Amino acid sequence: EVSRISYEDIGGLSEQLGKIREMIELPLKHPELFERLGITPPKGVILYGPPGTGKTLIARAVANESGANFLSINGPEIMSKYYGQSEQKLREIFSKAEETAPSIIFIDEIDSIAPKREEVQGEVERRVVAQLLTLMDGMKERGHVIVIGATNRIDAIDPALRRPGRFDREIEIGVPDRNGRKEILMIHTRNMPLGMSEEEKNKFLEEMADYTYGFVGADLAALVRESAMNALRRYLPEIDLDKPIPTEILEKMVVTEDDFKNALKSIEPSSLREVMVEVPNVHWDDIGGLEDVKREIKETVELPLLKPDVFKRLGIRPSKGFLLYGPPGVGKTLLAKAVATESNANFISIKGPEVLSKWVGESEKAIREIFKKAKQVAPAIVFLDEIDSIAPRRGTTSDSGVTERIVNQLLTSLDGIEVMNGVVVIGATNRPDIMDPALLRAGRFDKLIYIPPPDKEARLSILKVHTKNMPLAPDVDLNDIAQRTEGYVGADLENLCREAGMNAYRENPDATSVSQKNFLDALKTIRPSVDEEVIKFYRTLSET
Amino acid sequence: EVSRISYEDIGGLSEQLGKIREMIELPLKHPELFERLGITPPKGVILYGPPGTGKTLIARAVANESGANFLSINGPEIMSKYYGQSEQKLREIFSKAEETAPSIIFIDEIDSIAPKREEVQGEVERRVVAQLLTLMDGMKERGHVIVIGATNRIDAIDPALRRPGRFDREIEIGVPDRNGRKEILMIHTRNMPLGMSEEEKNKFLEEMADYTYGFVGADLAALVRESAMNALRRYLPEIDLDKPIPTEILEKMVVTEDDFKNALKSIEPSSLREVMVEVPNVHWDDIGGLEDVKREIKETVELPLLKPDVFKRLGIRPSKGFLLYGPPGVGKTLLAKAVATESNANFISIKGPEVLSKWVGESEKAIREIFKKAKQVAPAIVFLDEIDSIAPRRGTTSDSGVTERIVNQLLTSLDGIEVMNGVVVIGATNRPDIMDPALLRAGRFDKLIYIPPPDKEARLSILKVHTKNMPLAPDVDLNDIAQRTEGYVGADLENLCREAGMNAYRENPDATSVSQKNFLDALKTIRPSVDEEVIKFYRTLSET
Repeated sequence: EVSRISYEDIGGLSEQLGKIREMIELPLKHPELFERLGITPPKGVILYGPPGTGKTLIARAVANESGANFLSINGPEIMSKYYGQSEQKLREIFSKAEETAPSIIFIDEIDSIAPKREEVQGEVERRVVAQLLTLMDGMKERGHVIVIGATNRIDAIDPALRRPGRFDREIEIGVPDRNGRKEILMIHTRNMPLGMSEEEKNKFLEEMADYTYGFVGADLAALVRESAMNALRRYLPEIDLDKPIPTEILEKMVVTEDDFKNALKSIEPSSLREVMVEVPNVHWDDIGGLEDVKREIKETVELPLLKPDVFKRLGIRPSKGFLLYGPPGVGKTLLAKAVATESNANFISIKGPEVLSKWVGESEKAIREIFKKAKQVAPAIVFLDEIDSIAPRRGTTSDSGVTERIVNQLLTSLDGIEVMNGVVVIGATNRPDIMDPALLRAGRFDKLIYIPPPDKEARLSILKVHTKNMPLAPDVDLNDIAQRTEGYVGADLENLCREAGMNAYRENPDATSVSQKNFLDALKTIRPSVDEEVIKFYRTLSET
Repeated sequence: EVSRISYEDIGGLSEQLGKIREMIELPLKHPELFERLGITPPKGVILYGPPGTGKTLIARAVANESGANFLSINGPEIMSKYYGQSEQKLREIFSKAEETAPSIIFIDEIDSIAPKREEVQGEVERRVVAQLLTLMDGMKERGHVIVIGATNRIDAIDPALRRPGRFDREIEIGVPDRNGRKEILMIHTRNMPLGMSEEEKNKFLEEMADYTYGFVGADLAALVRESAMNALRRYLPEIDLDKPIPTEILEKMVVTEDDFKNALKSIEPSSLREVMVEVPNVHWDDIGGLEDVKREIKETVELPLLKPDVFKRLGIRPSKGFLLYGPPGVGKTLLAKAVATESNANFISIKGPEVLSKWVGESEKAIREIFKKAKQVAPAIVFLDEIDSIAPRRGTTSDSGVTERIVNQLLTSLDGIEVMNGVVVIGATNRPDIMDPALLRAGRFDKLIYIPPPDKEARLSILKVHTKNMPLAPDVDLNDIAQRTEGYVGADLENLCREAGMNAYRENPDATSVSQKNFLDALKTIRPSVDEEVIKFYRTLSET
């Protein structure tokens, strides 16, 4: 809280923090305990987790949390020195550690001073690696010094340094759990205007946090900053009346729950990566047709996420996803985009061709990175559009690395799912048959959504929706156009209303609202697209 | 160490330790014998294997055991210093050896003091290596100065430092023997009671330790540390109360046998590649269906492991491995994951794509290292999922290095086994045919598991297991539905029970137990997955 950084500061990590406490902090305080009963404590702990998640700050509170002498060193300067003086640098601090013991030897990004064992060829690199190894090895137990370190990759460190000896104790620090978030946000709130005493705010922060899967701890804190920024916009005209600072408003600044609400959206939720790109707005209500599909597609995604509780009351595992398949021109993507807009937990979309061309050696490491990123960011919806494009038949008898690399990896990686993870797969394909049936095997998809072509009646609703923006006239009547064409697909009726305009603009140079005739002419301009031949294909392939 | 490290301190390595003793220690003590009739003794030893595990401890026990003056220097600081004086550092120590001989001149991490043969471009690097070569050559016999040092690179050194007459004796120390484990843990019992001692407990701990196949020396010691930690949790509610520790319970804490057992689960598995794999959770009972497969698969993995003695009575070598193949959607992976959960031996699971982009310098060496580590950590069960994906036929040459790299390495690595390497191959593939037939040869597998699709009778058992969690109504007749459909796979029947719920929640938001009807509607929501055309394909393909 008030402290520079201390136990009372740290929070939300209580399980994980509970590791730290229970591991290094306890002996360090009363040696009497371990002195009486057996074994030596740990000599160090490595903190694994979502990169730099305020990594340092966790260990930064072991600076007032133990009273062991402070002893930060940071990776870059350790290896800098004029050749072979870098090694003696390390040792010099290490000796000063033994001198000042008990001591919090704090070095982070320890990967930097701990590359791979032998998978790096560098002289100096191997010099310091060996040294650090040895700095562990010469050992005096009298080194009642702890060595804390953090890294971006668990195994980045020399596999030797992983041993149950050299950095025996190892700590992974997880992603902020939902219930955990509250604690996190709670500390970050005790520095700015809430709403009042507001038990209601505590509850607001609760449901706020539940409104999303959350963001990283740092990001959560950035949310609070957003609120600040946002509220500062609200006060921007009032405050910006004068160059000197007004003191009248300086406590008559009040930030309230709606600010936060406006920040919750339009703060980048991106836990990580450039992965996730903007999607145009449209809500499930704003998409028309296929009420049945909607009722189920919604209930599959929404139910676990919006109401976990009743789903546990069932006790059945949540569905892992579904495929959308139908004749092209049903604007598969639009259905998809809708689910993503409304979704209370963020959606991740990585378009298929991009991954299949993705250069990272042209490796399947890319497909796997999708899932990797997803797994970390879960609860989440991964979207694969044209899953066919990323996966044909693995029943292909002639295999390239097209198939070997990605298509098979896709399989294994989908199978790769951490079962608890709230990943949901929204697949789409035009021709189901093209993919490998293993993707049409369960575990991947859980429903197979055939998209029937729109009937006249459904056309009526999509049609009404489509001309909703456009200015209609008393002359037009919609149920007429519904009855006019049934053979029209949705993609064409889109263009239909469009084309009506093209016609209409020709008729009257000054704009006028559309007439029956403006539709008629356009009816005869563009063609129907729902072919009974292709429908028969899908109708029969739904037998499969 | 502090309580004098002596031969008896070191333990478990006794077989190996007997080498050290008999090699360097013996002449050094009574040289008069060998002096009268006998060899020129050894003069240097390199300890190859998992690092620091005992490396140091070996030479640390020569420190207080023979009047050979221990003389630690560690590689990093020897070569760091102001140019051309770094080399003379070494020379000084060697000379100081000759004055004070016999002396245990100790430098470890022989790699840092001898990085490469000539491969490094480092001036000083090549300086110190050459010098060290010569420091071996200059030798006076009177300089009986043994040089112990260790490395994780068997060949970092110039071949000269290998060459007999230069570090002539070389001793590799590796994972202990089962009986050896006892010695290690036993020695650690002197530092901490399990309650007092109890020869009965000691014998229990003895077989307890054999209940785990192995750990490395360090890891074994970490196990005991874990116990400590674990037991300190046990006394944690009582301990917190105190600020001045009671003498009343100070070593009247009891580290119960169950504590050890519970540390035994959730202890580091393997010292290296501790990154290893994730975690499954299924228990053998929970594998439903395929009771027959279970009976054979279990006896293949379990037998060698559960009773070695009776298996030697057979005298047949352990089963080479087996492949699982059938129509997909038998959730191959779950069967596999299960066997691995219960098995005492390590599980290794390496998903195909991950490895397949691992071409560490266009180099398969990572797959080779998987097996390498596996070989070291043996007995273990390797699981290869989509073994096809990493092993297409060599009958396809529509590759660059893809096949060459991994498939042939796979081959040579399967061949790489030793009888004592209790690696066991649990294969899984959707389609055998994609695979290189060389892997489908004997030795590269032992059995070929065709998975017969779920029978009605087996559906019942998988079904009971599946609805076990679910609220079950008296309305349902489970044997009815089992007998109702069969073309429906198990993976789908999972979703069947799921969808039943979806139906049920829709009907009543208040969650009542599932009904026959809830299955019926859902029965027709899902469709079969098993297609007899492909089953016949695989059934017949069991011929090839």
